[PDB]
Formats: sequence, C-alpha cells, structure tokens
Amino acid sequence: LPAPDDTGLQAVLHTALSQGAPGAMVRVDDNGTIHQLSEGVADRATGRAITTTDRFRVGSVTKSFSAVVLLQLVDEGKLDLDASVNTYLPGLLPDDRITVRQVMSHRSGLYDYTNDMFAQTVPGFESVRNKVFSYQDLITLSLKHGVTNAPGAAYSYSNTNFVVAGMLIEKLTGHSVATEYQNRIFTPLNLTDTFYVHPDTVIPGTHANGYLTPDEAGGALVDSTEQTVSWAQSAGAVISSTQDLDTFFSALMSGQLMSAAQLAQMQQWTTVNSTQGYGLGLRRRDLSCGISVYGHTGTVQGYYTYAFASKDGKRSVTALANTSNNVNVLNTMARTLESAFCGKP
Ligand SMILES: *P(=O)(=O)O/[C]=C(\C(=O)[O-])C1=[C][C]=[C][C]=[C]1
Repeated sequence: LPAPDDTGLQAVLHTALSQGAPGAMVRVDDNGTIHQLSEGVADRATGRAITTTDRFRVGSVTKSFSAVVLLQLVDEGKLDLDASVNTYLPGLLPDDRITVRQVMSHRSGLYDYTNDMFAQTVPGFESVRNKVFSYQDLITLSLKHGVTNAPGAAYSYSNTNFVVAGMLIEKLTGHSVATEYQNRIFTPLNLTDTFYVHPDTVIPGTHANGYLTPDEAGGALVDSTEQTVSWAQSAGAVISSTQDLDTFFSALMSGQLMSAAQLAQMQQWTTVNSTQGYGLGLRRRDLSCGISVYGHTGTVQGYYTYAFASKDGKRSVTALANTSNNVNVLNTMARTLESAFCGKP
C-alpha cells in the first residue's frame, strides 16, 4: 500500500471541525507503525481536548460484532444461514421465507423501526435516550409496517435486521449478547477499551462526549453522550476505542475470528451503490485509487465512526467525529480512508 498521508489526514480533521464537529480524530495501524491525529474537543463546554485514546460509542459498527458471533455459531453447527428466521424464532417475522442470510445482508425487506423514531432528530433522541426496550418491542415496531421488498430481493439497510441478530444470538446460546461479545471477541482479542453495558448510560473511563446536531441549521448542539442505546442494542450499542476497532477489524480480515468458509460468506457482496457493497454485517468501500477496504460505519447520536481495514488486515483505520446528524462532517470524515489507504495524490 501507499504510505498513509498524515498531512491529508490533518486537513480532513480540520475541515470536519470547520463543518461543526467539536472534535475529530483518527488512528491508523499500518502494519505495526501507528499514525494518530486529533483536533478539537472531547467536551465542548469544558474545553477538554479530544484524543485518540478517548472511548466512544461506535454505533452500527456493532453490527460487525453481532455478525462475528452469528458466524461462529454457524461454525459450531448451531445456525444455518439459509434457514428461515422463523425456524429459530417461531412466529417472529411476517414472512417465513425471510432467512438469516437475508437479515444479515439487509435483504430481508424488514421496515427500519428507526424510521419512526428519528425523523425529527433531537425530539427522537429525547424520546428514546432513557428508554429500555426488549428485542421484541423493536421487532413489533417494525412490524407496524409492511416489508419494503420480497425476501432477498433488494438491499435496504435496516436496524431491524440486527435486532433479529441479537435475538438469534440470545435464543440459540441461552446467554446475553454482552456475554457472547465478551467471551467470543472482547476477551480473546484483549479489547480493554471495549464494552457492551446496555442499558447503562455511563461510558466507562475517559471518553469523548457526543454532540447531536439539530435538524435546524445553525441550532445549538445537544449533549447526547449518556443514553441507554436500547433502541439499537445488537444493532448499535458497543463502546470502544480507535485502537480496539483497529485490532478487531484486523483480526477479522486476517482470519482470526471464524473459519475461512464463514469469512467467505461474510464477504459475499450485495451491491449498495457503485462504490460500496454489504456482506454479512460488513461493508466494502471502493476508494479512488483502486483499493477496497472492509469494515463498518456508525452514526449513533453524537458520534460518527469509520472503522475499515485492508483485505489482509495489515492496515486498519478508525476515525471518529463527536457529532452526528451533520452530513458535511460525515462525508468529510470518509476522506480519512482516502488519505490513510491511498496516500498522497
Ligand atoms: P448506526 O445506526 O450507527 O449507523 C447507521 C448507518 C450506518 O451503518 O452507517 C446507516 C446506514 C445506511 C442507511 C442508514 C443508516
């Protein structure tokens, strides 16, 4: 690979701040050589600087953790990707033909319940932040709506799919998702900054605060740090750090978290758009220089995350801006992948 471009990374973070992120940061693990940059503040009221060691909410990067657990269950003979979800969770879904593989790849047609939660960003946050939902509650909310496409027929990202994932994990193992994450992923990889504390609202240790951008242009930011994340759970509630997400995605792509057969299933790409694919709880992004990278994004309130690795896991990148609902920031932070993998132009 090209050398990572730290000048480029610096410019990306500075641009993100100019667009409304209180803080922005990035760490690159380049085959044993670290790159680390940060600009701005973890806490905009106190002025505490953000750093690459600050913990944060990784949001929908959680889907990759959920997928790893399910694929290990496939390896162990406990789960068949091509069986009906309703084979394992009887009467759960409106269509018995929706399969596990389809849920994990966002091809199920299940309506995304978050549609009905966060259309108004800040009011929706205030509605959910202190609620505790069961998995079934979230499924019921989705099923107030019809499916949006036939089983397997179309890609349509939906949190409902990874609510189903968590129910499958807990059903088939008899354990909580926290226990499964801890025993299958956090402990083996020594992810000392990584937690699943739902429904606790505290982020353990030193962390970036999250700032939700209101829907109204120019509106004051809302501190969204402390919430249950119960609306997401196995779709979005993991806490981590840049070092730990780098370790996780490197381990995944280098073959350490499941059999080769199941990693191949995880990397069967469903088209998202002309430069992106979705596997099983895994994203592919195709970068401008002809490099593809693999990982996931997160957008949980107040935190935009990119965590991606090269195909062999030898270079990994995690970037965080501590705002959300700000597409200028979101698009700018994607440029960290360009600078880190494509290097200087
Ligand atoms: P999650 O709720 O943190 O993130 C949501 C994402 C994502 O994975 O980046 C998303 C993706 C596509 C469409 C809607 C939401």
